[PDB]
Amino acid sequence: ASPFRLASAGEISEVQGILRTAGLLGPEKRIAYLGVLDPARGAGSEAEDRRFRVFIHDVSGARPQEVTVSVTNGTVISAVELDTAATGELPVLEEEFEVVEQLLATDERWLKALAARNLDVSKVRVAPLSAGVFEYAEERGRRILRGLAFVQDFPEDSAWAHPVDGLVAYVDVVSKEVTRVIDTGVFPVPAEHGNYTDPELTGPLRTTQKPISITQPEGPSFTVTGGNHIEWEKWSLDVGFDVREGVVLHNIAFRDGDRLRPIINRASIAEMVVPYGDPSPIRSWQNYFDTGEYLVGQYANSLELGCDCLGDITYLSPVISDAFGNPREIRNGICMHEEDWGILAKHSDLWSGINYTRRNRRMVISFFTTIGNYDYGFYWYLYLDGTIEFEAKATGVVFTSAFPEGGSDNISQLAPGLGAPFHQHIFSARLDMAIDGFTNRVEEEDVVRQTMGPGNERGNAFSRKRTVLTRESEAVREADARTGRTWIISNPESKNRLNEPVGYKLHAHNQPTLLADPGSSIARRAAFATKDLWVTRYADDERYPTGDFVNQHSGGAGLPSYIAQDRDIDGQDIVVWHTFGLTHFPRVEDWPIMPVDTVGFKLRPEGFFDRSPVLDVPAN
Amino acid sequence: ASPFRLASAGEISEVQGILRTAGLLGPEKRIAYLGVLDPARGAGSEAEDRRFRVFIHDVSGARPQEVTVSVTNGTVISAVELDTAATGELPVLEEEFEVVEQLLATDERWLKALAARNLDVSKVRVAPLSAGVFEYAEERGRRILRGLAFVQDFPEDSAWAHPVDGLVAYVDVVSKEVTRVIDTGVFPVPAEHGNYTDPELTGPLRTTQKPISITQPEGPSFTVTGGNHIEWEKWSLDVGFDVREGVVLHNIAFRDGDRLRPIINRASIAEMVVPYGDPSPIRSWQNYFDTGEYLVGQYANSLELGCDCLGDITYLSPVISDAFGNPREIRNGICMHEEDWGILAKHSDLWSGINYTRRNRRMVISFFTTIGNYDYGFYWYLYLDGTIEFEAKATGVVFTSAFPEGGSDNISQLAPGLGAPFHQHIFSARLDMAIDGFTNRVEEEDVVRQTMGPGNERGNAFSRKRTVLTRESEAVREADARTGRTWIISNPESKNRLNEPVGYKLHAHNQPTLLADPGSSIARRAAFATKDLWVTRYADDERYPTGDFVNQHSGGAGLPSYIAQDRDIDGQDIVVWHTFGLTHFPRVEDWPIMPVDTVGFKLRPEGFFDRSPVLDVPAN
Ligand SMILES: [Cu+2]
Ligand SMILES: [Cu+2]
Ligand code: NA
Ligand code: NA
Repeated sequence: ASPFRLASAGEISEVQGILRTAGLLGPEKRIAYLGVLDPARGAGSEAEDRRFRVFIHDVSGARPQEVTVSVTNGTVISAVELDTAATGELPVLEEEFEVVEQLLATDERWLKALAARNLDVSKVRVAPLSAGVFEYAEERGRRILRGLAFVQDFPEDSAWAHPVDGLVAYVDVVSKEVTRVIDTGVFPVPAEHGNYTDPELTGPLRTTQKPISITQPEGPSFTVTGGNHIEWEKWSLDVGFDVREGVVLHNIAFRDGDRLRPIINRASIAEMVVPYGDPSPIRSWQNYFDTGEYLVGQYANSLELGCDCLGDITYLSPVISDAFGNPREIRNGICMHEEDWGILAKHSDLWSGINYTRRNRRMVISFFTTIGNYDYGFYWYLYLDGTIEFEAKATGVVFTSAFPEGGSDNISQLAPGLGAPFHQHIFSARLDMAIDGFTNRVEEEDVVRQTMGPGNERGNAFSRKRTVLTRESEAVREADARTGRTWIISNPESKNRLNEPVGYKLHAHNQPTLLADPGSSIARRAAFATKDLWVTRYADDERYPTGDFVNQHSGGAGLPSYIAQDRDIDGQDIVVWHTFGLTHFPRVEDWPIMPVDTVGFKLRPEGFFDRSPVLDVPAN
Repeated sequence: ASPFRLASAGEISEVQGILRTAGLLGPEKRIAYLGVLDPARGAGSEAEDRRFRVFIHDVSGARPQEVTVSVTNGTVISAVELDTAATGELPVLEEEFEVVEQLLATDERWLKALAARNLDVSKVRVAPLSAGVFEYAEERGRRILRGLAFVQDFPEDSAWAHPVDGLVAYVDVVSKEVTRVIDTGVFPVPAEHGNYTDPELTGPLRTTQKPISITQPEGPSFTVTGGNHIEWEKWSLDVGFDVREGVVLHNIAFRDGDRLRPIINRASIAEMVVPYGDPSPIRSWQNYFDTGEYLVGQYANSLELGCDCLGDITYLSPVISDAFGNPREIRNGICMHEEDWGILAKHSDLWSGINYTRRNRRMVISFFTTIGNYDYGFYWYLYLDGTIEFEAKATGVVFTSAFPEGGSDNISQLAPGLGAPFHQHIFSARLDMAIDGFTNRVEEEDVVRQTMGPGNERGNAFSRKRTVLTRESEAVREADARTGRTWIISNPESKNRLNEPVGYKLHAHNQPTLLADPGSSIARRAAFATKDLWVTRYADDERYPTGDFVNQHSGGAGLPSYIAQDRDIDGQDIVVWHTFGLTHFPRVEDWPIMPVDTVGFKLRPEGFFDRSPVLDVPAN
């Protein structure tokens, strides 16, 4: 019944049929992206109309198309031919991964480079990596992947332990031509294995860990209705899933007495980029846009009960499309559970004699994705006290290289002859805000120091200041941890009982933003990552901070183009885009498999409620 | 057996007997501080000599004394007379707090001020607060407390809802004299109650929360021997307790194969200051040194199973002295338990076909203290992967004032006419480091951005720089979040298998430090709080960042005087002092009882191990 329900297998099957009959899905066609469109702005939208947006690739070389389909009415709404040299290439197809290794295996230049290193071509795996946009004029308008090689000594060997440095190849995956093979010199292939399940490396497993049993004898406190509508401890929201963004949260609201109060209309991780900081020509082009180029939702893991998600777990199993339009279910792809979160509030009062303790809890919505060597967990948390938090968990296997004799300023040594180049992992959260409704504004809040003097005779006073961001051209902001900088999203037309506008405060981790030179290709293509906070006026088609077609786009798409419109954002329907990330100098302890590291942000109420919203939590 | 065992009731009774026999503990004497001394440097040393440090107050006005006694030998080792006008007053005694309200109730100036406000003296509670050092010459060498008034409408009423602004009194608690009563004008006493257990305010309690059951069917994975020695998942440490500092961690070491590797010799929160930022003369003197002035261990709560600590809990019940030298047990004052901590490492490899998931856990050691309106939780965490983390949790009732009719730049409004002055909560962690032994050094690590050009033609490279701090005069450092600044504690004489010095990296939260004007009294007394990191050479008598006697002491002691010695810290026995804190602009949601907010720091291994230390964790 709800317009925000997950796509069903039947809907995807109908989309396939509609495309088929319209002549848009022949044997040369591949679906590179398929997803449901959100309803357009309308606080009275009545008619059911489920629309899907489709990116159609052509393996014969014809122009790709963007198509919009109505599954309710069984019609093609629009179909546009795309000029990819202008607006960017389509996302990478899973089937194009195999093509890189297969094409190189018969290329004379590749084979000669392997022969010089005495490597059996049957043991060389090639990581197929996005190309970016650099100096190679012949690549404009062509679909290019670049390949880096790793040796697998046997079928269950971790190939990441054996990078083949000094060698990179470029491949046109449509015409199936190897355009360049670059061999800069022979590096020893690191010989130690990195097989973290080999007992010779692990040693005897510990026998010291006793079990922790987490159960809910009466079942969980949340309800799920309509497939994906959650109600939990005054919170209300819909859990969506998109093959590009992954888990998307819709309609986050809080029941304050009898009123359902909106907080966030749509929350997602709209892009994530992994730029590498090694200036070697073998890797100096390396930048993954995991969301925009690869689509993190299509690589979501099936999560195992008791291992990935522990406790009383409710699963969602989203449905996506494969490259031919068949529905594919991601079994147990989303875990949902509540967990104890320590003390919520506590006071022992000498004068009243009352001792008071309450416990906190959080609702967890999570999924995990695997993109080549890395694995990322995306966690959304809702707390009893109104706090909303996102946390990314990075693990997997670090991307490796040779460690040069004589050392390096841009690569860590992990094992003899084995290096790991410096890199970042930078996320963009897109928060379509709706604090008590759509009339919102953003203020930047800095701590203010005051000088000792008249009105401050003891030199103890300090204060704060708030600056309203009124137009998009002034809404590109940087962090300042030293002045305690935060950003408040308020509704100037909705006041609390003290006659102050209701608000939520965004707390950033204040980690470094993109480190690349401002003139670099990656700074132009990932401009969002150069600043901590952006605010735009809502528009239906401004979905991603990097634009719709990130792969091999020359730069400037997304946020810098949106912001240039310089629209009014003071008491309007606005979108907050928060950049946050990890700067990873790999350590020895990250090898051969990396313990989780985390980054995130959170939002806390700031005069949204008329008093603490957790006075009605029982002692239990 | 162990020299680091908790003090026993018998040891405290023996200290009392030794002091009595020596003529140092007659009827006019009070014990203001008593604690066990750590063994001096020297492995083995004196077989067994348990020594105690005692601060003895004299209620007749004679000079107090600092005394060291050997309980093993039954002897006074030293006893020095203190000149408090020079070196500071002793910590506040619990029995002095009651004196303030009683004395004021019979003072004609106080009664006249309350009569002017139509307040019944029987309903007026007085918060007795530390005095600091300001402009009042008559306070030098006297024990002064300052009192602020709150109305309690009935015996179970929260008096914090009803501050009596415009009024403060100063009391000599030894002479039992009211020195000054200052009345700057009548403010309305806010009338709304703040009774968070009153059903009229809470509304009906939630019935939606279903139970979460956390059990360990086979018991916990850690062992406790000798009363306070912990072994857990390769970690080894001793849990100490001191009436000033609270929980102290000793001898933190990690069992790496067959070798017990030291990491931290002693970890404690050695001071915590709460400065207020309201320039009103009624409160501009207000600064709590909860550790140095009040002694946070003295006010530790008894923690209730299933409410304060949830799961399979092991308790310690530390013993402290009362003011007469009698042992007092704090029943269930320390909770210890292990917690599931989500995913530890995870990877699904396309090439090898191996799917791998491991779960994390942490050991938790915690205690809670209550000092007037505030309640603070102190949490130490040990993780499987070698990470050590501290977290402070702040809750309780915010300190209140009137809210002035025309608004305020230094006070938040919480309720009609009710204000909450801005303040900070700032901690100092003292980490006596022992990374693989006592030969350590500290390096400051910043990210280095590189310009596009020769050797960086694509403008993608970035790097890092490490600067060794070689002498105390250069080891006073500031955070820099924009450059990703961290500090590495390494051992230059102990290398990992890659021939790099082993180390641990300190990750700060990069919150603002002390905001007061540098010329202020509080900036001089809390100089540690003005910088994020200090490094000193170890010395037995350099225990607290504020010195031994903080109460009513001007500047001149503590960290600024220690670092003036300019000692070699490059590969020496060193101590790291880390300042971290919360800047609190109270929100409506903090009233009438504050949901927990948190701050802390963590240390992560940085090439301490030769590879990941959790390869031997089983799948379960
Ligand atoms: Cu990384
Ligand atoms: Cu506070
Ligand atoms: Na909006
Ligand atoms: Na040391």
